[PDB]
Amino acid sequence: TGRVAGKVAFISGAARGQGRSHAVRLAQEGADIIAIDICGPIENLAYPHSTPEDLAETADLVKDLDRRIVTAQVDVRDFEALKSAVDSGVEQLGRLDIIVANAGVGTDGRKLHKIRDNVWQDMIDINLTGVWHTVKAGVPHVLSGGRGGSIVLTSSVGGRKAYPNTGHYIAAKHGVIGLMRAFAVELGPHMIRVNAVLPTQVSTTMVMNDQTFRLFRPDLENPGPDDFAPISQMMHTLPVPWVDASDISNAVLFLASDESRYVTGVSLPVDAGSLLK
Amino acid sequence: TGRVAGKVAFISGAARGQGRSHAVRLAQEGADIIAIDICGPIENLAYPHSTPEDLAETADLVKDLDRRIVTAQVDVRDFEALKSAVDSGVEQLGRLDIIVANAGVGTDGRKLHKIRDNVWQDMIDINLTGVWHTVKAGVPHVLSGGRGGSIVLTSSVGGRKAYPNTGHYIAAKHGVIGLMRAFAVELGPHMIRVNAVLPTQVSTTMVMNDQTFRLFRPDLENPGPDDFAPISQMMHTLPVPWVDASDISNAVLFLASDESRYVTGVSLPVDAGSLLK
Amino acid sequence: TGRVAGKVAFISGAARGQGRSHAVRLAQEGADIIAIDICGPIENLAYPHSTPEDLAETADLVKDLDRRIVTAQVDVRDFEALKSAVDSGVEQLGRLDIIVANAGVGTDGRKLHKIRDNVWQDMIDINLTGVWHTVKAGVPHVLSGGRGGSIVLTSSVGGRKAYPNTGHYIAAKHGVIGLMRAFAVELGPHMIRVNAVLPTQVSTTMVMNDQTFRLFRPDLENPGPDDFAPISQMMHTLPVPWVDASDISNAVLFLASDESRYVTGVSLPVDAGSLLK
Amino acid sequence: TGRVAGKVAFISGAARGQGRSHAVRLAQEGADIIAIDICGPIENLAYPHSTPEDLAETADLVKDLDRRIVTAQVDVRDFEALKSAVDSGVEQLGRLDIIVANAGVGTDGRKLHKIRDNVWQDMIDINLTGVWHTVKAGVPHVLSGGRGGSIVLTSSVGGRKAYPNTGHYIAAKHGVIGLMRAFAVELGPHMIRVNAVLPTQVSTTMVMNDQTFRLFRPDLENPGPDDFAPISQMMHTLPVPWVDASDISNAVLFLASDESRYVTGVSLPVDAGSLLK
Ligand SMILES: NC(=O)c1ccc[n+]([C@@H]2O[C@H](COP(=O)([O-])OP(=O)(O)OC[C@H]3O[C@@H](n4cnc5c(N)ncnc54)[C@H](O)[C@@H]3O)[C@@H](O)[C@H]2O)c1
Ligand SMILES: NC(=O)c1ccc[n+]([C@@H]2O[C@H](COP(=O)([O-])OP(=O)(O)OC[C@H]3O[C@@H](n4cnc5c(N)ncnc54)[C@H](O)[C@@H]3O)[C@@H](O)[C@H]2O)c1
Ligand SMILES: NC(=O)c1ccc[n+]([C@@H]2O[C@H](COP(=O)([O-])OP(=O)(O)OC[C@H]3O[C@@H](n4cnc5c(N)ncnc54)[C@H](O)[C@@H]3O)[C@@H](O)[C@H]2O)c1
Ligand SMILES: NC(=O)c1ccc[n+]([C@@H]2O[C@H](COP(=O)([O-])OP(=O)(O)OC[C@H]3O[C@@H](n4cnc5c(N)ncnc54)[C@H](O)[C@@H]3O)[C@@H](O)[C@H]2O)c1
Repeated sequence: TGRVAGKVAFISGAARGQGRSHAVRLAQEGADIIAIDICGPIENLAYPHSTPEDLAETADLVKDLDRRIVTAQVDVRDFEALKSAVDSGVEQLGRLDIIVANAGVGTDGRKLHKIRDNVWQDMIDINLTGVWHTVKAGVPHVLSGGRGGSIVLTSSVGGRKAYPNTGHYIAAKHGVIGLMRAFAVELGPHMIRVNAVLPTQVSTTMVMNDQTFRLFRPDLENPGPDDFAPISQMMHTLPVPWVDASDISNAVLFLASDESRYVTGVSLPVDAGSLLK
Repeated sequence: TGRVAGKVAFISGAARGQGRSHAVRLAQEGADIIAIDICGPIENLAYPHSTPEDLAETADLVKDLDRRIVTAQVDVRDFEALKSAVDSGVEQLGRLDIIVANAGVGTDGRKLHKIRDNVWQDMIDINLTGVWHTVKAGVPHVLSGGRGGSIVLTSSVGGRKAYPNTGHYIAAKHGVIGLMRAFAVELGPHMIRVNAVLPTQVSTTMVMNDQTFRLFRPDLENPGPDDFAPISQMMHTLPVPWVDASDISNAVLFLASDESRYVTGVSLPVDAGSLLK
Repeated sequence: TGRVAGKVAFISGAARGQGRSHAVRLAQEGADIIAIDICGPIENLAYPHSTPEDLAETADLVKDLDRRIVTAQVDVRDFEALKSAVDSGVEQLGRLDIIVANAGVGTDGRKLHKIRDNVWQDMIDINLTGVWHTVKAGVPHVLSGGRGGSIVLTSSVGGRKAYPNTGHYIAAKHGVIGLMRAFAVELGPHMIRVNAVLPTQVSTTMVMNDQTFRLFRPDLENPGPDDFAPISQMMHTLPVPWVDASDISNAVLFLASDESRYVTGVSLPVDAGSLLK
Repeated sequence: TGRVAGKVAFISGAARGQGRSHAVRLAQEGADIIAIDICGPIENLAYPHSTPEDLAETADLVKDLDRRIVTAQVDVRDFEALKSAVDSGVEQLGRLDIIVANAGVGTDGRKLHKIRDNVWQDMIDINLTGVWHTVKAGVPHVLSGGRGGSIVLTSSVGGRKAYPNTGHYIAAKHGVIGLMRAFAVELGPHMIRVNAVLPTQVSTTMVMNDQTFRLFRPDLENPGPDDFAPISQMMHTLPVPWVDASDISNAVLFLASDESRYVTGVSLPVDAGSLLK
């Protein structure tokens, strides 16, 4: 009945936001879940970090749908710990079909020639190398199951075009597109699809925070979401200021399900027409 | 509980193949249908043409789903007849929400500097100008309904890259991407999404014919589908020789439904990884 | 000594503007020229048309460089007359190495679903089919010379993205990109390169006219180039309001010369960063 | 009368190969040179590393052209040493106008989920982070000169599509496209252009080595260049097996000179039609 009935999905960054939304949506449609998140502070994070209670709440939501979920608190930069958590989760759930490499950060925001080395490096470590780590940890289990699979990497509008003062994020998200194409070419012969979703602004903590509001409305002292919306909406072709996590989850579900069985190598924007500008 | 419950979809080329599949798939998900097709011969067509009986069979399939359907025999090259058919269908069904500009041909197959003027022109007339005519005829009804909507143009892998001896088709299908982007920019402010699907080989009459087998297997005497499949599969990253009409319809359904409410301006390949080459 | 010494170049639209500039620039660098232009009125042209005296002035400029030039007044929509003029010019100059498909128009400017059929059709005939006609007329002579060659098609920023109210031009210029890729794939095995140049606004008659000024500054009564410049400059990443014909000619020269001997299939924007938006 | 008369160009990886060719080609056209190279071994390098004598030979070639050159042995991974070298070169030559971020490696060659963590990281360090370091070190001098300038990043065909067993290289080279676009957007307002060149196989040490021949011809015992060439040529639309360093330098010269004064944000393939496939 469900669009991914009988499948198992591994989701990074599942404590909250889009990753929690992917976990719930795929569980609604029949999938059991391996959910990991760092659940702690991140250097120079421009907004509140996630907590262990966040990930436990994702787990309760999935359990409420009478689906199984394995959670682990792990940093995608630690490959050996990430591999260990994935291995244990697949040992419990019995298979791995879907990988959603969703964990990521937004930090800092300077001119690209002024970004500091460690701020550049943390961005590359999480948003590019951490994506590679995530796919690398899960893919041996998709291969050994021998049933094909579907892998979704979260890039960004910033993986195809640049906005000022985000250049380390831009470079990482472009590199995610290259990871999607490389994995797609290499895993295609095993009927494993690899695609990317490219969101515009999404109404998560990564956007709905004081730092982001102030960068978009420097004219203001205490800018709020109402003041940020008109600027953000000017980036879009549809008259909306941002999309929701459920919009990204619906794209991930399409890509994860048999309804896209022959779709691979695709950059799918969920961007309200940002990339038409 | 259908994914396009309460909607009306206008579909060109609906007598058979992908267009028939789109009408049946959207009807399964709750939409009433306006279905048009030339139902008649086309100059230099490399395979059997459609019949009035084909479109009557599409109507029977949609009515078996307890949905309403208006059909019409009309050539997308004849804008006034097309507009009159769409106006009458909308008067009968009460609204228009979805347009799928699917009608098209494959003809001929020569070096681009050797294609005859009228063969080039018929291809541009049907596969590029006919698509514009189709959207132009439908969009006043979507606009006047005031509920937004979703428009899907059928391009091709050949809308993004070229294969030898199909250059008039390549040119037209690239133009269709242009139409998608222009319509998306102009109609976005009215919450009307415009996207394109880009199929690889699909198991329809346009591909499954003797002229195609020979354009792919000159070495053979009377090549059939089994001799064509290895060649067609070499164009793909996934090990399949072609996709099915239902694969295109699943992509069209995604783009037509509220699950893609903020997806616009997108070229969505359904191509088994062709564009990764 | 010259960067295209000993070569012959066929240039459409050479009466004025970019095409005249290509003729002079290639002649400066050693090439003899076949120059054609309609040299007369065009339906619904939004600015002054070219004259026979324009083309004679291009000829004098080329002759002043002690280069040979053949001119003909011919419409690129008339393939038989265009082929006849090209055949005669190659019979005189002895070879054909370079083709620049530069002739084009800007007309009208309505919402895409309101553009009239004949206005759409004239746009397609000149800017898409006329480009095909141009390449088709010249390419048998490049092939028969057996020395390779280089073919440049003038597309536009509008061949990769859409601006409102130009959708027939957008569709045609996208189709030019498809022509470039199709010809590139088919002619590559004969060492014939095929590329496109994609200009932003260029300071020619096609942009520097009252209609264009008024469309960009509706707030004004008599808007001039000084009022148009700030709006046009907002489309660019570099702080300039437009590029010059010589900027396009320098790109065409690079592509025409042995310095790009292995460059083929490329869309080269000369766009002040428009496509970064 | 040189095409970059009076300019200063800073070039990374200038000891040999394309970087040496860029220094010599820009010097031929009138530029003074700041040339840096590690001139030393690199972990897991699949071919001979460069030497201090290589870079001294680049200096001799540039001085034979009666141009000035400052050389330095520095690793692009070490930003402070890199910045110190560039600061000293600019103090000696008086200005900086052109930056060519050319230094890079090819290493290893495994399935992407089997590449070891440190092999991945060295590739990201050199081919992505090293490029950022190179532009970051040079651009304050271009900015403070107040004359605009031109920056060229060396990506690859692998910056736009993937080949099997090179996924860490693919990811890094895609990131380099991101860097080009971000730098172009941020530096455009200062009339500083930023573009990328995308080579196919080039006849340098990075390709002409025994490990590459075997990664292309497993069937052979000791494959040489003649057994590699047919395979490499099948990746191309033009019938050549590779391009030469001089072909890349001609593209770099175009992008560095005033003949491309309004070209920015462009990915310029020099690829014999690879990206047409
Ligand atoms: N939010 C946007 O506007 C936007 C736009 C483009 C792309 N994205 C991408 O969407 C994805 C999800 O972000 P979101 O909007 O859900 O934000 P979020 O901050 O609400 O969620 C991201 C989650 O990733 C986790 N995470 C971050 N670094 C991690 C690490 N090193 N190891 C493990 N877990 C880690 C975080 O703790 C957090 O729970 C990210 O890749 C982000 O770059 C977001
Ligand atoms: N079949 C493929 O491999 C392939 C690949 C890429 C794109 N496509 C595109 O998919 C779309 C559907 O084709 P299909 O595979 O269903 O083939 P098909 O020939 O079975 O269906 C196309 C339908 O379009 C109708 N049609 C053609 N010209 C018409 C006109 N002038 N006016 C009205 N109706 C007209 C035909 O009568 C036919 O019923 C077309 O745009 C085609 O170019 C197909
Ligand atoms: N000017 C711009 O801002 C801009 C932007 C993008 C693309 N372009 C393209 O640049 C090319 C040259 O335009 P321009 O800026 O030199 O303008 P222009 O009007 O000064 O020159 C174009 C020339 O093409 C000739 N021509 C037009 N239709 C013809 C036909 N049917 N047969 C023969 N000759 C014909 C015209 O008579 C004219 O002499 C065109 O393809 C145009 O679309 C221009
Ligand atoms: N050769 C090809 O086929 C090919 C294809 C695509 C891209 N490229 C790119 O072209 C560029 C030049 O490579 P090439 O073909 O001249 O090869 P090469 O190995 O002859 O030259 C590259 C030079 O970069 C220098 N270098 C490497 N790492 C460095 C570091 N950390 N710090 C300083 N210098 C360093 C090397 O010492 C060497 O002198 C590279 O970016 C490469 O990735 C080459």
